Formats: sequence, structure tokens, C-alpha cells
Amino acid sequence: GVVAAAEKTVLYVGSKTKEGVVHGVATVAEKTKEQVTNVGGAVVTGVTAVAQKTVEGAGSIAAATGFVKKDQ
Amino acid sequence: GVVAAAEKTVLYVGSKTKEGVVHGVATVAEKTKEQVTNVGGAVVTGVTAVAQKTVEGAGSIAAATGFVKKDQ
Amino acid sequence: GVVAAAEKTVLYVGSKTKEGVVHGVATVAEKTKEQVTNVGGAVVTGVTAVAQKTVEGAGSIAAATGFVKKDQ
Amino acid sequence: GVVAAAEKTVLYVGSKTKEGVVHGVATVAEKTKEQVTNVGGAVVTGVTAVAQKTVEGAGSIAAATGFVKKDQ
Amino acid sequence: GVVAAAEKTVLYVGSKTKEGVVHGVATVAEKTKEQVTNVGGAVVTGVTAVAQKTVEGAGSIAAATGFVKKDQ
Amino acid sequence: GVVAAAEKTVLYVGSKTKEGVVHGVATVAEKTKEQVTNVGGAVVTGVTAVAQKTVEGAGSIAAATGFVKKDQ
Repeated sequence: GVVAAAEKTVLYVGSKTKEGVVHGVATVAEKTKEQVTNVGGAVVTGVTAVAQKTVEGAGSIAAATGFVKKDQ
Repeated sequence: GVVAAAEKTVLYVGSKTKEGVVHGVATVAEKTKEQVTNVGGAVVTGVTAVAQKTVEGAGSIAAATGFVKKDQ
Repeated sequence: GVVAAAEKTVLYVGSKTKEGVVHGVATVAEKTKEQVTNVGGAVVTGVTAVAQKTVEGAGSIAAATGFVKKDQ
Repeated sequence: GVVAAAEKTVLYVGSKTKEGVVHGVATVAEKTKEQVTNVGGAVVTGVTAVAQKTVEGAGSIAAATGFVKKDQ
Repeated sequence: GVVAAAEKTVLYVGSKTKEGVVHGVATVAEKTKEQVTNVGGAVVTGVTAVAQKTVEGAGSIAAATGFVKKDQ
Repeated sequence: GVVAAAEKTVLYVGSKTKEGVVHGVATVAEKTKEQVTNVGGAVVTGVTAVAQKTVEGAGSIAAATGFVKKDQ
């Protein structure tokens, strides 16, 4: 004889604001042979799961902003 | 004889704001042979799970901002 | 005979704000042979699980900001 | 003046046999509320990325093999 | 004047056999509230990244093999 | 004047057999509230990154093998 029993019985102006956010990312990269041969320049690779937030400014997440030149 | 029993019985201006955030990232990178041969330049690689937040400024997460030149 | 029994019975201006944050990151990098041969330049690699927050300033997480030159 | 240069110049009976194998699986399960209320039975749930290989035997990966009864 | 330069110049019966193997698995499970209320039975949950290999035997990875009964 | 330079110039019966193996597993489980209320039974949960290999035997990785009964 086996017997079992269970018996159970306000302005919020910017309030909850989730932004510039990255969450829940599962990334497998098995074999990526990255051979980056750069001469005289700018290179950006492999930016994953990145966040930024600015106020009163100029923001670039991954910018290949190559050259400035000025002669006078 | 086996017997078992269980018996159970306000302005919030910026209040809860999650931003410039990265959470919950599972990343396997098995074999990435990174051979970065740079000559005379800027290179950025491999930026993962990164966060920034600025106020009154200019912010770049991963920027390949190569060169400035000025002659007078 | 086996018997068992269990018997159970306010302005908040910036209040709780989580930002420029990184949490909960599980990262396996098995074999990444990083051979970084740099000559005359700037290189950045391998920035993982990084955070920054500025106020009244200019902030770059991983910036390859290569060169400045000025002649007069 | 900026100058840069780069200069580059036997039976095998069971030999390499990959079997009963699982590789390269990226799985996000955000919110699965698993409420498994079992009474008097067998239940199996949530078998992911599993492998088995037998020789001279009887193998079940995830088998809900409920009951045997014998009276004499 | 900036100058840079780089200058570069046998039976194998069971030989290499990868089996009953699991590799390279990135798994995020954010919120799975597992409430397993079992009474008088067998339950199995949450088997991830598991391996087995047998020889001359009977093998079950995750088997809900409920009951045996014999009366005489 | 900036100058830089770089100058570079047999039976194998069971030989290399990787089996019953688990490698390279990145697993984030943020919030899994596991409430396992068992009465009179067998329960198994949460088996991750597990390996076994037998020879001349009967092996179960995670088996909910509930009950045996024999009366005479």
C-alpha cells in the first residue's frame, strides 16, 4: 500500500526605460581565421554584444573613420 | 504501508532605467587565429560584451580613428 | 510502516539606475593564436566585459586613435 | 612622406569516423516556464545536445519507458 | 619621413575516431522556472551537453524508466 | 625620420580516439528557480557537461529508474 497526497492553497517621467541595451546572446564562432593586414589606414572587426548611450555628444559604436588632413 | 503528505497554505523622474547595458551573453569562440599585421595605422578587433554611457561628451565604443595631420 | 508529513503555512530622481554595466558573461575562447605584429601604429585587441561611464568628458572604450601631427 | 611595404613569399579500416556526435549548437531559451506535474508515471523533458554510441547493446537516448508489470 | 617594411619568406584500424562526443555548445537559458512536482514516479529534466559510449552493454542517456513489478 | 624593418625567414589499432567526451561549453543560466517537490519517487534534474564510458557493463547517464518490487 502506497499513498501520497499534496495540499496547496506618480509621475514616472522617465520611469523604467531600458535602452542602448543588449541581452541574451549566444554566439558560437567555431573557426574564423581573421587575417587583417592593414597598411596606412583604419580597420575595425569583430564587435559583438556592444552598447552605448550618450547625451549631448556625438557617438560612434564601430566607426572606421579613416583620415583627416589639413594644410595651410 | 508507505504514507506521505504535504500541506501548504512618487515622482520617479529617472527611476529604474537600465541603459548602456549588456547582460546574459554566452560566447564560444573555438579557434579564431587572429593574425593582425599592422603597419602605419590604427586597428581594433575583438570587442565583446562592452558598455559605455556618457553625459556631455563624445564617446566612441570601438572607433578606428586613423590619422590627424596639420601643417602650417 | 513508513509515515512522513510536512506542514507549511519619495522623489526617486535618479533612484535605481544601472548603466554602463556588463553582467553575466560566460566566454570560452579555446585556441585563438593572436599574433599582432605592429610597426609604427596603434593596435587594440581582445576587449571583453568592459564598462565605463563619464560625466563632462570624452570617453572611448577601445579606440584605435592612430596619430596626431602638427608642424609650424 | 609616408612609405610602407610588405613582402611575402595504409588500410584505414575505421580511420577517421566521427559519429554519435553533436557540435556547434547555439541555443537561447529565454523564458520557458516548465511546470511538470507528474503522478504515477515517467516523464522526460529538455534533452539538448546529447550523444551516445553503443556496441552490442540496446540504447535509448531519451525514452519515456513507462511501466512493466508481471504477476504469477 | 616615415618608412616601414616587412620581409617574410600503417593499418589505422580504429585510428582517429571521435564518437559519442559533444563540443562547441553555447547555451543561454535566461529564466526557466522549473517546478517539478513528482509523486510516485520517475522524472528527468534538463540534460544538456552529455556524452556516453558503451561496449557490450545497454546504455540509456536520459531514460524515464518508470516501474518494475513482479508478484509470485 | 622614423624607420622600422622586420625580417623573417605502425598499427595504430586504437590510436587517437576521443570518445564519451564533452568540451567547449559556455552556459549561462540566469534565473531558473528549481522547485522540485518529490514524494515517493525518483527525480533527476540539471545534468550538464557530463561524460561516461563503460566496457562490459550497463551504464545510464541520467536515468530516472523509479521502482523495483518483488513479493513471494
